[PDB]
Amino acid sequence: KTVVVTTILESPYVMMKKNHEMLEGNERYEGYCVDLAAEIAKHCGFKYKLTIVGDGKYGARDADTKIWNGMVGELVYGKADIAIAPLTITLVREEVIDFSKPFMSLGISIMIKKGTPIESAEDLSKQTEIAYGTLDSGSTKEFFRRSKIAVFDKMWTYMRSAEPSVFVRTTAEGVARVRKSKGKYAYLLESTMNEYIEQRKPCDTMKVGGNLDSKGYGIATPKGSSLGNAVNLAVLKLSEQGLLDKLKNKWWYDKGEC
Amino acid sequence: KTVVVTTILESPYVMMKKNHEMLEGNERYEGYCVDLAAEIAKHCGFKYKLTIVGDGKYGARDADTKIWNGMVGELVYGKADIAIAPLTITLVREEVIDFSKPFMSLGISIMIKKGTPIESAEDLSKQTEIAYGTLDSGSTKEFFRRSKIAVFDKMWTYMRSAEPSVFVRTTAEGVARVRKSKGKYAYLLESTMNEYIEQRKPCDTMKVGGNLDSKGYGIATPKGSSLGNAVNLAVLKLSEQGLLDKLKNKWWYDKGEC
Ligand SMILES: NS(=O)(=O)c1cc2c(cc1Cl)NCNS2(=O)=O
Ligand SMILES: NS(=O)(=O)c1cc2c(cc1Cl)NCNS2(=O)=O
Ligand SMILES: N[C@@H](CCC(=O)O)C(=O)O
Ligand SMILES: N[C@@H](CCC(=O)O)C(=O)O
Ligand SMILES: [Zn+2]
Ligand SMILES: [Zn+2]
Repeated sequence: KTVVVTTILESPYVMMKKNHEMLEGNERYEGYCVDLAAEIAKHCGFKYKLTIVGDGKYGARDADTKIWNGMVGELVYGKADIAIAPLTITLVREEVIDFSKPFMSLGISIMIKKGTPIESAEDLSKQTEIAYGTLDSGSTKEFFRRSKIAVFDKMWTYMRSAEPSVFVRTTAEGVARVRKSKGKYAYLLESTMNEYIEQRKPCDTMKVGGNLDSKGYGIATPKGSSLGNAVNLAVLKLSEQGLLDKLKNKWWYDKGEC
Repeated sequence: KTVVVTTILESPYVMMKKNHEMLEGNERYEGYCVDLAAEIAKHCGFKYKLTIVGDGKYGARDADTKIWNGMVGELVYGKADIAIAPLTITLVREEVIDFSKPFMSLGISIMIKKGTPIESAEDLSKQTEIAYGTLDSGSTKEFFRRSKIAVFDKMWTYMRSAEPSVFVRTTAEGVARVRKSKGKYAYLLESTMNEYIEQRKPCDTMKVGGNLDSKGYGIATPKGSSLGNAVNLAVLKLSEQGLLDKLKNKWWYDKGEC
C-alpha cells in the first residue's frame, strides 16, 4: 500500500518546484524534507505519496471543541500515515502521536530587521516601542502560553493582550511583517527558519541572541503504528551516515545569497 | 520494587561527593545525572538505587563473541532496569535497548593542549606528528569505525593501526594524556565533556574547531520495558519546564574556574 505522507509548505523543507502545473505526483515538490522523504522511504522500502496539509497549520488542539487541526490532526483522525515536516516534538503531541528521534535540532530564536535596538529576549520584555509575536498554531506560541520563567511569562502576557494581533498565520507572513515594519516588529520563530531567511535576499533580516530553549523536529506517525519502528531506525542510520547534515548544507548554505 | 539505575563515573554527570567514604546509598554521588535521575524518579513515582557499572564502560559489542559490555550490557543482560548517564543514542544500541528522546545535545569535538597547531579534524588528518585517539568501547570510537566520510575514514585508518595504542579506557585517562604529552596527543571526545574540562583548573586544554557531527544523550531502558514510556514523557516534561537547561547551567557554568 502506498503510504500517505502529510507535510506543510515551508521553505526550504517543502516548496513548489518552479514548474508544476507540470510534472505531477511527488515530482511537484522539492526541498529538505522532500529529499528526506525519499531516502526514508528507500530504507524502509515503501512507496509513498506526498500530500500538502489542508488548513496549512502544524497542529494545535482547539481548546473549545478539543479537535486537532493541522498535520498532527491529519495523523490523529486517520487522514495520513506519516508526517515528514518541520514538526516539533512536544509533550502534548507525544501524547496523541508517536515521534521518531529528532532528525534536526533547533530552538526558539528572535528575528529582527538589521539595525534594531534589540539584543535578547530580556530586552524585548523591558519595552513597548517594539512589538513582537509568534506564528499561530505552533510550538512557539504554546511555549510561551505555558512557560513558568520570569521573562517568558511577561513576554506572553504582552502578546496575548496586544492589539492589533502580534500573531501571524504563516512564517512568510511573519517575515514580511518584520521587513515592512521598519524595525518595529520582532518575530519569535524557530532557529532553523531564522538562519534560512538570514541567507536570502534582500538580506535585511538577522538572528540575534542565543536560543530561548532547545528541542527538535521528529518524524511523526499515528500512535501505535508499525511504521514508527522502521522509520525511527531509518532516521538514526541516516544521521550517523552524515546525510541529515549534508542536506542541511544543500538547502541552507550552498544556496546562500548573503 | 526498587529500580536499579546503572550509571558511570564521568564529570560532571556522576561524581563521588567529597565525602566518598562517609555517606551511604545514593547520597555518595552528586552531579548533573544524579539530579536528573532524581526528578525522573519523582515524576514517575518510583524509588531507585544508583549503582556504578562494573567494567566502567559505556557499551560496545565484542565482535568475537557478540556479547555486550558496560551499561548497554547491564540492560541487555538483566543486571539493571535503567541507565541514567551520558549514554549516546546510536543505531546499533537502539537495536538492543530502548532510548528516551534526547535530554541533552552534543557532537564530537577535539581537545588539545593550548598552543597546539591544530584547527580542525582535517588538520589532524593531514599530519602524523600529533597523535589523536578516543575512548574505547564508546560512541565515538564506533563513529569512526563506521564513517564513510573521506576525512574520518583516514583518521580511523591511522587510529586503528597506531602504536602505542591511541585509545584510552576512561575519559579521565584521555585528558591526562593530552596534558602530559606537551601537545603531541589530541583527544577526540564529546563536546559536552570538552566544554566542562575547558573550564577547570589547570585550564591548559582547549576545545578546537566545530563539532564533527550531531547527536544526543538518551535515558536507556531494556527493550520493551514498562518504564520506557513513563520515563520518556518525564524527559519531555522536564525539558519544557526548563529544568534541563537550569540543571546544565548549574554543573557546567556556575562551576567555572577560568
Ligand atoms: N544534537 S540533537 O539533540 O539536535 C540530535 C539528536 C539525534 C539526532 C539528530 C540530532 Cl541533530 N538523530 C540520531 N539520534 S538522536 O539522538 O535522536
Ligand atoms: N536540540 S536537541 O536535539 O539537542 C533536543 C531535543 C529534545 C529535547 C532537548 C534537546 Cl536540547 N527535549 C524535548 N524533546 S527532544 O526532541 O527529545
Ligand atoms: N514548527 C512548529 C510551529 C512553528 C513555530 O511555532 O515556530 C511546530 O512544529 O509546531
Ligand atoms: N557518550 C559516549 C562515551 C564517550 C565518548 O564516546 O566520547 C557513549 O555513549 O558511548
Ligand atoms: Zn505555483
Ligand atoms: Zn519537577
